[PDB]
Amino acid sequence: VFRTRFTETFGVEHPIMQGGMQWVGRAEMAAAVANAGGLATLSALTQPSPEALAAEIARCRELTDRPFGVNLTLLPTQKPVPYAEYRAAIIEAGIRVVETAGNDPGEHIAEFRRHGVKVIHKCTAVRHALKAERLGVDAVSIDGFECAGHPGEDDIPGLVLLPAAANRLRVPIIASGGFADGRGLVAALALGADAINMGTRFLATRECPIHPAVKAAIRAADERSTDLIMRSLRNTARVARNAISQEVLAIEARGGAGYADIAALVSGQRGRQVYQQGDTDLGIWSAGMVQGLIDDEPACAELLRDIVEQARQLVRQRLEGMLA
Ligand SMILES: Cc1cc2nc3c(=O)[nH]c(=O)nc-3n(C[C@H](O)[C@H](O)[C@H](O)COP(=O)(O)O)c2cc1C
Repeated sequence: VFRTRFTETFGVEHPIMQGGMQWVGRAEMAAAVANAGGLATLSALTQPSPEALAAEIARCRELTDRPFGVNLTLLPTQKPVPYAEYRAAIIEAGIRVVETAGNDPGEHIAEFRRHGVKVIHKCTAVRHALKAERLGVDAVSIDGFECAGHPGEDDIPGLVLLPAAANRLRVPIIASGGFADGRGLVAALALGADAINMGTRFLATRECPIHPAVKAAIRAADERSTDLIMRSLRNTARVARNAISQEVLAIEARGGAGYADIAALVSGQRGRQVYQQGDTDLGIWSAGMVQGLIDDEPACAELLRDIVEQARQLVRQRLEGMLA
């Protein structure tokens, strides 16, 4: 339906991407998005070891014959993280595209390029995207203030950040954060982007391998139900509002709050159970404010189909109509 710099550069049918999703980005999710015509990703760090990632990549290929990428998120944890070995695993497996995210991606980006692996780098500010462009990325994913996950500390929504980035970048641009339907796609394209990336919208799909109660919570939540935790630590993260996030905010509000004071609460182990058990209060889990626009649970195939079909109709019906 839509042909853009994104679809041509990455060889996918639709200008829609399913980026990094810790715990969630498993074979089932990626295959579904890949089979749906979009650019999918397996979460590298969701797999406990490089070897596990190799096994997951093979498992995903059993569910889809279409190409898919891998997300390599650069966690700030000072704990043993064999990124190099993970990269090696991703490369050896023949992955053609990788989505990097986090701080100082230089080292990894360069390596992937040396082996013919295209790199999409997700960043939260124009200055970061430029630095990445100078590093040689194939595309930049501009993540706005609306996004689930880490939006950085500038607090600039996509409506402004996107055109500000388009004003300076040359490589393809992927709008990320706050998108869920065709209206968002057109808006993103009009603002200078060539595709949209979504996370929360994919949680609310049939194939997303998470407990049904989590999918139900996204559907019930309005746009005002997310919290920004760890702002006082300059490690801001937008997560689903729950007893846990509210607690960490109370701790930060008290003053003199260190990571060790909340570590147990923001535990990834504790957060991974939300998805497997369905206990939305067990721990911290990522969700964007765009949840307020979501209230259904389609199969990925129809979702992507409907988004581009909705977008096309907005152009030829609504927009062209106003010009007629
Ligand atoms: C459950 C969940 C887990 C996520 N995990 C990661 C991750 O590990 N690394 C990363 O770079 N982004 C991660 N993200 C962010 C998404 O890739 C994307 O940038 C963001 O969801 C866009 O905002 P949206 O939720 O409004 O679509 C996650 C998002 C969700 C909803």
